[PDB]
Amino acid sequence: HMDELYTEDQRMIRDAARAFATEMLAPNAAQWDHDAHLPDAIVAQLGELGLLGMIVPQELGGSYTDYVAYALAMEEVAAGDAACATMMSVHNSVGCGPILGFGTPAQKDRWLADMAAGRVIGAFCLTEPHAGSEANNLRTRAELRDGQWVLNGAKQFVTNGQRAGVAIVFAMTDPEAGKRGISAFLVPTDTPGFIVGKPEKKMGIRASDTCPITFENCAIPEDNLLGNRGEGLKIALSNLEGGRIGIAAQALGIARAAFDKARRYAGERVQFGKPIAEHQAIQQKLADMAVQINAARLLVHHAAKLRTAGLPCLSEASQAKLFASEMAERVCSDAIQIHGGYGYLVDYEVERHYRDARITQIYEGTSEVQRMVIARQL
Amino acid sequence: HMDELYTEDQRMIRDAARAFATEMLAPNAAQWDHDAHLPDAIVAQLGELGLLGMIVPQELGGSYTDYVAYALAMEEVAAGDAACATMMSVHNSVGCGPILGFGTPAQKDRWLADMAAGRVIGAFCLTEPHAGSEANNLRTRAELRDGQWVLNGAKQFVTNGQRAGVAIVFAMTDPEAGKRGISAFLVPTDTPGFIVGKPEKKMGIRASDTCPITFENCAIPEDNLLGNRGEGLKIALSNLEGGRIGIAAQALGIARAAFDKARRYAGERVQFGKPIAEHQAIQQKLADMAVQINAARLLVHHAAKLRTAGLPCLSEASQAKLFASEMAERVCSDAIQIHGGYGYLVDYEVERHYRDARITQIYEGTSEVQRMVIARQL
Ligand SMILES: Cc1cc2c(cc1C)N(C[C@H](O)[C@H](O)[C@H](O)COP(=O)(O)OP(=O)(O)OC[C@H]1O[C@@H](n3cnc4c(N)ncnc43)[C@H](O)[C@@H]1O)c1[nH]c(=O)[nH]c(=O)c1N2
Ligand SMILES: Cc1cc2c(cc1C)N(C[C@H](O)[C@H](O)[C@H](O)COP(=O)(O)OP(=O)(O)OC[C@H]1O[C@@H](n3cnc4c(N)ncnc43)[C@H](O)[C@@H]1O)c1[nH]c(=O)[nH]c(=O)c1N2
Repeated sequence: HMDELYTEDQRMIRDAARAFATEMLAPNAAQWDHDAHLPDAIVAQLGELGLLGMIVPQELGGSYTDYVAYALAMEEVAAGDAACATMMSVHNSVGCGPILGFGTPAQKDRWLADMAAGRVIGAFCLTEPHAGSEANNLRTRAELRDGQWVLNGAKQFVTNGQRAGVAIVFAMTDPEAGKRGISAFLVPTDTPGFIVGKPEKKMGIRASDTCPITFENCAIPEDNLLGNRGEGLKIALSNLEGGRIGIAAQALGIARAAFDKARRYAGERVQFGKPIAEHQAIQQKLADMAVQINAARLLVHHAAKLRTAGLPCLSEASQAKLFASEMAERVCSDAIQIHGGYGYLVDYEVERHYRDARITQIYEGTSEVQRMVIARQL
Repeated sequence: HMDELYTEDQRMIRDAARAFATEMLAPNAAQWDHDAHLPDAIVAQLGELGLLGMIVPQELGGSYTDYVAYALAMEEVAAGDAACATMMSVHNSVGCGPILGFGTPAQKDRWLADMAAGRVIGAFCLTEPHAGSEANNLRTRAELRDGQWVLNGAKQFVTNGQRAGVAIVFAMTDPEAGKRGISAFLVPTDTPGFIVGKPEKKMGIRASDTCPITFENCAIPEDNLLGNRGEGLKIALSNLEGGRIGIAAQALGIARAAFDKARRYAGERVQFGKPIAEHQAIQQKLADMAVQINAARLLVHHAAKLRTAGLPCLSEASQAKLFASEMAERVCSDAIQIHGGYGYLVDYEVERHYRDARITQIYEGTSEVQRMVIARQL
């Protein structure tokens, strides 16, 4: 559709991601939604295929080419299964990213290759029960006691919380310094004191494990400090562009899957003597869905090209995320409507798309936060 | 809020419906959604309280006062549990209605009192796998053989399909007459040949049993013809005003429940140093939710007053249904957004409201059909 605008590598990566999604994700997404569980074997396949190392340079064991290819791979994965896309976005951007940005050679050597291959899935632990959008108002603490960082507190909504091998954890080390008193820590998820609760019950992306985690004298070595002491907030904000490009692409992929079901259904479902695709009201909906999907893709790819070249792109990534997420609810709602009563049945799957899409306006910065960011830079 | 505009009876009925919903529906709605099942004991309580006879005159065993009181009772029930509201709307309008409109004295004597008290729940069987919005294109047949109407065919999406004691069933009796060749039948649901399939798996109103029903030489007495032969289509269209007023009120009630959770959450959840109700963006959302809810209520009550006086009100009821259903998705989406990440969790219940609300744009005539009807009468 847009292909002559893509390099051969980008096309190749897009094609491999789609073949994997068509074969391994789309037929099983309904089952995983019902089970609220993603098989470990599927995660391992995303790993083997290089989809969990797309932000890490090849020389360090990853599969980075450019951010356009990542955005393309993410759209295809999301179109197959939204929960896999969540897993993938978080693991790439806020699992690998911070270690790549701020890890020492020893830390990178221990972690990057394994994470990039998906042998070790990463989690990012910043949000707390009382603190989401105001991400700097933290109450989990870390104090250096007996040559160890000892963490105490509680994190909320940890994506990959059960399956993660390592957690990037943000805790207050120097209370009197406020926003400049937070630090980042690498915490093996088998460390005594690292207590993972039951996955939350959610409306959608039900197979993406999302867990509360409690830290009860969670003791790690002194060298598991990530970055400099007090640098925690910078580090927590250092991968917003990749994070938003990824979720924007996830929104795009979910919307697209629902649109593809609706176009198909419309060309086959006859009502009042014609396929319903021929009724003006359906035509109109389909046209609007295509427009919004294409506009979202272009926004995402724009932000991705900027990021590839190391250019400023926070606003552009936040626009993509905002637009893609809000349109995906609309596209998915119309997809349901085009199916009539069948749209509301679990068997027709557009209802799952609608449920999964809705989370994209909330995480990776709420729509309200995206607006603040875009406006503040005008 | 609006109370001085209501009669004392209307207020009394509203108050009793709300007390019942607060006590018996709202605490259990989450459980019934999870079980995809409405207890028989709750249905029987809706019966005892008079909520299942609100369209039938008191002298015939019902509780009819006026349609405003029905609209008020429906909003309160829906605010407690959407699945109960579906059950109630369908039972009142297209269960009792057609027997009241078109039944003989013998048929009314056998059925009305029992249905009005909820001892016998009614189902309405018109839609077929190939025929929804084009409701006159029917293929289930009924042929008078050996002093019996013998029905053969298939109906789709029968609300109350498992729990119904009697079904109003629409079948082709005289093929050569087209739209004027359809007839209506009263079919005890224990009649051999009346084969109820498993409830459908749905995104929401999961506790409202919605079943495919197959008719395999389903044989009933000749006198179970409802109305005159060929009158079936008229009868199927004879309660559209009540049906739409009811679902409009259901949409209204669901939206209102979600709005009430969001206002409450907003006054208690602090973020960036203030209750979030004080942030302009939340204020704006809350204001818009109230406006849409109030406008929907006024549309519903307008249609209800007209119907009470026996005045033409198809357009007005279809406006109410269209507006209330489309706004309810928006109000429920904002309700989720106001809760942030908690909005997506099953425990906070606004996600169930959002799932339940979505069906109101589809059944009781899709939004597209509502628009046709309103436009054709300008
Ligand atoms: C499934 C899932 C997965 C994840 C996460 C959530 C969920 C649901 N998140 C947490 C997520 O980032 C978080 O939910 C959002 O930041 C929103 O914060 P709260 O949930 O605290 O709502 P919060 O209380 O921040 O917001 C409530 C509402 O108020 C609004 N609001 C708040 N402040 C405002 C202001 N100043 N002006 C206007 N409006 C304002 C918001 O827009 C929102 O609509 C996370 N976190 C993490 O650390 N690691 C992870 O892996 C994940 N993953
Ligand atoms: C939970 C539940 C419960 C019930 C029901 C459904 C569900 C999901 N209904 C069936 C319901 O009334 C039905 O789904 C709608 O009439 C829509 O019809 P279809 O599902 O066949 O879609 P249909 O094929 O009619 O429509 C598909 C889409 O095309 C659009 N469309 C169709 N014709 C068009 C035209 N000419 N111009 C523009 N757009 C057009 C529609 O707006 C819709 O968006 C029912 N029925 C019943 O008999 N008894 C019952 O108890 C219930 N209850």
